[PDB]
Amino acid sequence: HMGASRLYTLVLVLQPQRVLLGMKKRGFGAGRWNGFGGKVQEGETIEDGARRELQEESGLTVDALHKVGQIVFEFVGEPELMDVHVFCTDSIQGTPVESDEMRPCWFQLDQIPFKDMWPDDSYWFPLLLQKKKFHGYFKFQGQDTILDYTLREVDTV
Ligand SMILES: COc1nc(N)nc2c1ncn2[C@H]1C[C@H](O)[C@@H](COP(=O)(O)O)O1
Repeated sequence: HMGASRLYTLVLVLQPQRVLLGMKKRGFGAGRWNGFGGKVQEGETIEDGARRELQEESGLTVDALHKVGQIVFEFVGEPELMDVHVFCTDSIQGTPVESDEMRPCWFQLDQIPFKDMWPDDSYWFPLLLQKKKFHGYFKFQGQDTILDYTLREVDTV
């Protein structure tokens, strides 16, 4: 996937029988449940950015984040690809609380609200839930339509 890309993070708190999602309240993807995350800033590592965004959006801190995936997004007409680094943790510190950006809620693993999530999630979530590492690519036309996609399992994220 050639071209300048912009680094983002996505963090899924995934425990044995539940997963934490945030309802995005403003900005990009508002009105959909997602993992926690954002742009990676100058002067922080990708993992530092993931932690930062988890704290900003949910108040939670974490001992260890694990790399579980990479998803590259093309938005038709937008020059930069989005290079999203996906992370998982089971253990968390604190109780999740609402932020300006996100309203947190736990979901049982058989009640994941896919119809109110970004449409790409239904493709790669099953791999996340199976503990399989993956590389994904999705080309979107606007916010609702996937024109192209690829998805595979990887041994190294
Ligand atoms: C298009 O399909 C997509 N599907 C999913 N599941 N997540 C996506 C996504 N596009 C972007 N993100 C994620 C990355 C970031 O966590 C956040 C954006 O950063 P903020 O604008 O909220 O600061 O949204």
